[PDB]
Amino acid sequence: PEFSSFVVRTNTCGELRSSHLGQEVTLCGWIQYRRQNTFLVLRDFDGLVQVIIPQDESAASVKKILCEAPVESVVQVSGTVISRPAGQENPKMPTGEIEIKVKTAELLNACKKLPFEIKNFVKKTEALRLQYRYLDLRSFQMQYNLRLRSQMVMKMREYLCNLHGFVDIETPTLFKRTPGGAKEFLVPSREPGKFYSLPQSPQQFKQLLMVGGLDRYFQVARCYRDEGSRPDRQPEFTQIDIEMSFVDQTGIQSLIEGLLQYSWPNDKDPVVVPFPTMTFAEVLATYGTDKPDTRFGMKIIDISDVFRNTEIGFLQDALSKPHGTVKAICIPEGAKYLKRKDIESIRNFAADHFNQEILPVFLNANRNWNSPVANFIMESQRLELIRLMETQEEDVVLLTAGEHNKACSLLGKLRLECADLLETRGVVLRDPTLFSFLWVVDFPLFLPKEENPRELESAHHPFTAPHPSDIHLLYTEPKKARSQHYDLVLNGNEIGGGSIRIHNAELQRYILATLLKEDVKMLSHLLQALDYGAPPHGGIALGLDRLICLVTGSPSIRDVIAFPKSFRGHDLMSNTPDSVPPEELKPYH
Amino acid sequence: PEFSSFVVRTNTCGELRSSHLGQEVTLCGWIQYRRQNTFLVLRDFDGLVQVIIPQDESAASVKKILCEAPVESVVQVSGTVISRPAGQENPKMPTGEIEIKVKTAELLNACKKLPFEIKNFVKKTEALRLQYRYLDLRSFQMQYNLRLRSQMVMKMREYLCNLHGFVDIETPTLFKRTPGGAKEFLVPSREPGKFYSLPQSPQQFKQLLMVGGLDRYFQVARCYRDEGSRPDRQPEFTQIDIEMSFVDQTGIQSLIEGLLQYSWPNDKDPVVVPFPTMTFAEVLATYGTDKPDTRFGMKIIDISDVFRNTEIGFLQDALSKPHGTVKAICIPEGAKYLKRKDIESIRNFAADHFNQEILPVFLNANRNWNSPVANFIMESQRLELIRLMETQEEDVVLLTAGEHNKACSLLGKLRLECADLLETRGVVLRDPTLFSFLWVVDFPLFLPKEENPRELESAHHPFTAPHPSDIHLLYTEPKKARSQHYDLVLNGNEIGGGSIRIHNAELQRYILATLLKEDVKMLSHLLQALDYGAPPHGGIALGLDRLICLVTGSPSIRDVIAFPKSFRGHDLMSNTPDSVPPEELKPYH
Repeated sequence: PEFSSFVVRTNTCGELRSSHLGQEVTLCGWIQYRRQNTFLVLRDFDGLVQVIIPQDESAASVKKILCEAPVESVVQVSGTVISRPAGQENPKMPTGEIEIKVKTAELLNACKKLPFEIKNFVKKTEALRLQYRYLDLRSFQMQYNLRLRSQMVMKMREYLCNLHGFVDIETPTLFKRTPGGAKEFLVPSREPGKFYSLPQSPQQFKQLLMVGGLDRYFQVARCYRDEGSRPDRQPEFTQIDIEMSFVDQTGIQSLIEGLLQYSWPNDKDPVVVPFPTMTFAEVLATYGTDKPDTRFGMKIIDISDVFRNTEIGFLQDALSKPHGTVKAICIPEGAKYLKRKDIESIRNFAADHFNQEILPVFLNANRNWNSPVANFIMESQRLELIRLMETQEEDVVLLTAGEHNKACSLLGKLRLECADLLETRGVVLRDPTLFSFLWVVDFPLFLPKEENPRELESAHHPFTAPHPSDIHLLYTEPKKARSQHYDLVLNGNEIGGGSIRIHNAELQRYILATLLKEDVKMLSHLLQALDYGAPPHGGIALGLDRLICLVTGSPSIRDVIAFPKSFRGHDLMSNTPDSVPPEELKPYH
Repeated sequence: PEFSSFVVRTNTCGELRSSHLGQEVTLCGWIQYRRQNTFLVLRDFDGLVQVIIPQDESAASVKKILCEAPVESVVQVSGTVISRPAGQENPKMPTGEIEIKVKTAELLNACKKLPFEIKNFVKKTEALRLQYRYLDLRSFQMQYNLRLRSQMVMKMREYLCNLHGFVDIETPTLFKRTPGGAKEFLVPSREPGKFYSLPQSPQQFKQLLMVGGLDRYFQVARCYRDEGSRPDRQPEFTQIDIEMSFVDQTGIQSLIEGLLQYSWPNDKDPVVVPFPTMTFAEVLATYGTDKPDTRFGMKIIDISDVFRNTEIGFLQDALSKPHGTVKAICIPEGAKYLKRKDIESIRNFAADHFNQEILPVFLNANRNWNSPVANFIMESQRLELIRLMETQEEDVVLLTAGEHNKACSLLGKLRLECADLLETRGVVLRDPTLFSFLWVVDFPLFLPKEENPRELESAHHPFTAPHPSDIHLLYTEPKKARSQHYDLVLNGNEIGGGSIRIHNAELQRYILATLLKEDVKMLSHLLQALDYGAPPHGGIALGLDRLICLVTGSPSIRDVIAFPKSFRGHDLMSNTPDSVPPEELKPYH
């Protein structure tokens, strides 16, 4: 990396070290702060270095402007690199062993009082940080974020296009509306009555581009969302769209693995070898949501087998319904971390979420000092629950009973409860420092609402290859047939998702037929391409702003975006979306 | 490049060579054509290879489907690589020394009669090629084009982000309208009365991002244009937007040079070391347009000095007006290449373009057999015009007289006439196989119309650093002051352009003041960033579709685009822009 080059400058401010002692250099940057007549600190985007204000008869004309420069202004300074006298060194900053002795200077631009503290990476005000964003970008935070994004994305670009031979293909933005997932933004055309609509994602051209050769396609595409429901999320975001020809699920499953591994920032942590997978059934059961945390490690396990006996009233009626069961989660070290008080909050959480009894069994630590109903369970099944739940010296097992799904959802939310609990007043088991990736496969193909069941709906995408599994459960009993759709989850977030799009229009035809007709208006152009010898093809979308936010550890995805828009568009920096004089509506309608 | 990998396949169809003899391989692809029971040819995106239909008792079930596959369908075929028997070899194709012997097969997808010839890279019907585009993409032409684009662009991405340390920064698309250059597309927002507008180019954020640190910015941005007149080339196109901090003109002048050199496709021709530059004055004078061909070399030169004497009536009145002059161009070898007939077309071209007498002087070859008026000029000034025009054995000089600008424009278009003439019925002096680049600097800062001169206008961009040159010609006599704006021209095209945007709002203020006021509504947010200590900064835009078209030698820029739109939007493949039921206008207005 040449860095500062093709410019009048040498050696960006922060790169100077002892190696540069004695070297003549002319560097330019911003004025951070100074102490009276003695000091100056220049700051580039990179680091910052210390410039000593020359005090002399010959250098007085230089000292003039160097001390006349306002708060943070742009100055070019030329001089020689010298080592800081004696123990003046500042190990806290990289340039700290050296200072720069001015020869000449000049004032590139001045500035007025700026309502921001650039030193501390500002302070948290969204309104102000955004209104002044061109200022805020100077902060080392925005700098680190945007530079990370650029870097990592470009390394992905390398992994795909250079390494594995994809092609960077730009699909058009302004296009026709395909109302499968959600409604789209409209864009009036000069020709009256007819107008384009921004795409939700380049999933339309996903099939076509695969039909047209191009064995490997990839794009970073700007996708747009008009959201009636949540004014919070961005009006536009960025996705890495990947599509491959002649590939199974396991293949692209490895593709994203190698992609994230190669692209991983190298600054913070490595990533891991192939990501553990799981089935929609298995995550929904053993976690309680399809997007679990997984670094947590608090597992839902089924102990019902030891409860066949023990006719205690609670578990009795639980084992009754043919769909009923009794499961549990084990919170580690919770035996003594949480006070005996805040477990009553866990019990109270029953009331919050779909009220159901949760039983705090202490089978080892604080034993007999707790567990009023569970004292019998402890004194009866202790060793067995030690084996099953796999507990430790100080541990506590939350024990619930009811329907499979109901109890799974319960313990699922409740382990999160144990997270946000055990982290305060103690150790935190979930740190934004480390990362856990999990594959979620075998999702349902169809789901019933919002019209009265069943007009169904497409699970995720209208065209999704069903896990072959006789394939016919489609016709026999839909919603009972699964798909090849997959989701990548990173630390409880959906980082990306996709499916194996289905070829051979024969299959497509009737799925669209049960779903609805006259949709053939829209999609006959696509199914046509299906009858033109479309190859088997599948791919995945990767939310970029999401992944980059997650990796930078930012509070919101607006910290990983150059000029984001808070709260239903409305960029706070410039007035927009704004009105406009009527004669500007004239060329359209 | 791993190429075919992460998939069930080995060895993409076209890569197989003698090196692969005996290697077991399973490859999948498209069926191009076959001869009866004997032959098959599979085609990947890459090359194509020859599959021999096995005829046997054990292989009959394979021969069944392999001969049952329709015209062009998708088949996977597994077998062993063998050499073609004896002299069956086909040196015309890369896989031609080998064929592939089937072991097993299967039919991935079939197809119906497709109204296209994929072998010959179709035939020219824009309507059909576009309507069926997902088909047309299979053609080796679209393949080469899109793959070239992806490749080269990605290498530019390397040169900037990897090599010289730029940052890839996505500026928002939906935004507020800044009606400097042209009107923009509008996009209705869920909140009634106020709506966004697509950007013409990320030139807005060009200043801000430079204010905010990020010493080097770059982006490939989708720029949307709406031109009511003249609407031929499509609404959206790709640009490479570059902006640097603390850089002169000469710097980025070298930047784009290194960029194009590093990025040059390597397939066709090298590029050249630093591009020859020229001044707007000099190109307009010695070429006749700011975008000359330069590989051509037919120069406009001023011979008026030898015409002070020689009171011949024609040149007489020409030397009369204080702004009048008599200039000429010399077409080489034209003396005998063109017939004595088609020079009457050059003379007739007077009538076509702003009718003015052009005089075909033959001063050497076919002498005295031509030049009715010019025979005197020849017999008088011959040696002198030999020196001046620098002619050769067989040469002919086109001689015109009139206003400086008028005659310059004339000979400017007329050398192109001599190009398209001398190339047919003879040698072609302009070959796409070679590229010529030229820098055009020192453009005017201001130009008078369309309101009555002078309400002026911004030459190119409102904020453009004037070539310092006392700077004050702004106030004294505007339109007489030049700028630092630059244009890159490649083979008579404007490949890219930009300027050094101006810092220090002091200067900006009055330029915007003379131009117009209440524009401060829009741009006070920008000039604010000018008073916040914006560094000196400058950059350039690079038309991507243009450059890629020019390098691939395509007829139109729609051959370098995945899914282009011909003739005022209207993608021919899908119906768009289209109308839409009234209740879909309801959420907006």
